[PDB]
Amino acid sequence: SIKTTRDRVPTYQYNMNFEKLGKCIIINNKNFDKVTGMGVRNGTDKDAEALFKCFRSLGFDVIVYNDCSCAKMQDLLKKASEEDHTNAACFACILLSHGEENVIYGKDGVTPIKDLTAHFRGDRCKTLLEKPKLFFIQAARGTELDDGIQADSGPINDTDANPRYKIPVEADFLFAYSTVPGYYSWRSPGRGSWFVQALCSILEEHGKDLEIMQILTRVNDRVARHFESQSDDPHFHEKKQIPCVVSMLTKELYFSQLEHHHHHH
Amino acid sequence: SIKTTRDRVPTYQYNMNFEKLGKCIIINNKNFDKVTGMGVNGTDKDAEALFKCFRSLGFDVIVYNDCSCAKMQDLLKKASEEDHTNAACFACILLSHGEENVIYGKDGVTPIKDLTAHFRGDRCKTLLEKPKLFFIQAARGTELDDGIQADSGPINDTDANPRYKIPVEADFLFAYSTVPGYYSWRSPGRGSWFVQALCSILEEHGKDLEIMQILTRVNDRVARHFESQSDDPHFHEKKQIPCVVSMLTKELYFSQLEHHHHHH
Repeated sequence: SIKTTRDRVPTYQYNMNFEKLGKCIIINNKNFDKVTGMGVRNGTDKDAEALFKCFRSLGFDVIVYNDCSCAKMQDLLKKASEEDHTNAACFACILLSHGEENVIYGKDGVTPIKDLTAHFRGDRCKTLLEKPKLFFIQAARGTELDDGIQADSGPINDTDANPRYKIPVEADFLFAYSTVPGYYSWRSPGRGSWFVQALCSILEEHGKDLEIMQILTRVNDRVARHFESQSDDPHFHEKKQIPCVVSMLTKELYFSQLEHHHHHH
Repeated sequence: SIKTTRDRVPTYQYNMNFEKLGKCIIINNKNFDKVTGMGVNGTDKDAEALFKCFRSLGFDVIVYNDCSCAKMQDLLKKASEEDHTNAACFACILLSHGEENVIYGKDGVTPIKDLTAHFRGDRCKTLLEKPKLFFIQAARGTELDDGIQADSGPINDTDANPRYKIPVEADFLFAYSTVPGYYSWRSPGRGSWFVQALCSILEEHGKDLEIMQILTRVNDRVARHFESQSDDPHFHEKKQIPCVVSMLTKELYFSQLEHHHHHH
């Protein structure tokens, strides 16, 4: 049919009618131990700060945790799952650190995303069932030492035997991964990552009128446009990156209910 | 408040003004070589439903059957070698046995990362900035085990990290489904839930809903097949759900943008 706008709409959206939108954990890891070999994540602060203001505006009970250790990160995530979200619309976790294969970097070493998400896997955490659990991740690979002076180094193979490369496809889970780096500066003043900046800019302008997928998509195109334009300075170009969205959502996500938000004096 | 000019067209949709909607390759694998240890039912119904569905959607569908890994890898490549300039988008549906980051051909297994890689921008420039949809139905294969009484039942894994199974590039969209077929006791194949869901929801809203909307509805549709139909905490169907990976940079609508350009 043509031009059809007259119907109840709808039972196709996640229910937001709750005392609170939900909690938003923001793990902002900028400094990693030497035993790690990872460099300082500049701008991660700008990011985190931007994410804080942004998600807070959406109505998230956000808390920022910095330089968390694998044990710490795992700890708080498990604690959050431990809580009662009966009067919450959803949950959101944001990770800002170095990224490898299926794992995020902690203050000390590396911890698999699988674990962080485990705490909510199906059965666990019944108070969040039927509700979205959002994971926004920004974990690019390390900048390394870039060759330079030849030093003494050697990889060691000895762990507590606990491989976790699965990140199970559970319902009502959404992931917005980003491997797009950002540190092409001399003094490294930190101007924030493209992804974060996009995710924030767009979110704090359509986070109340657009559905999650719409936003995330615009963020994608936004970040995309960066690899379609110049990067200044000759022979200084980078390989194209693009955020990734994995959605196991079963409804439309809207950080609103009805009407608009009051901003008038 | 950050920008006040109002330029929303909204030019946030993939331009569908083309001669054709695009090609839709359907690889329907139903029979495999015994060496693969893989079994044969219901896929033909799925293929038929898809072909019809995507056809009425406007696609130019082509159905392949019982393909080898070479053939699967081959035809997909040639396809990226064609000129898609007159096409709005591209679609490929794979129906076969699944394993980790690999899909089964008739004679073996081949990584889906290779099947799709063929359309990466710098390999298929005629589809640059154009949606490349990949719908996949590849549940893990197995034989119906039921006889001697045991204290343990079936066991599986949920290993699925879309990175080594997707060529993370702009305008790529994947809808994986590892849900089996079940009903392998006496009742014939009725088609996978995912496929039926997709087609069904596509018939009714294929030209009025945005792809993610459609796909999300399919997720829920498929998900509802695990309400709470059980008696004792032991004999129950393992809850499963399809996974949607999007690298799309615009909203995808299978219809044509009507008369616009009119705002004050």
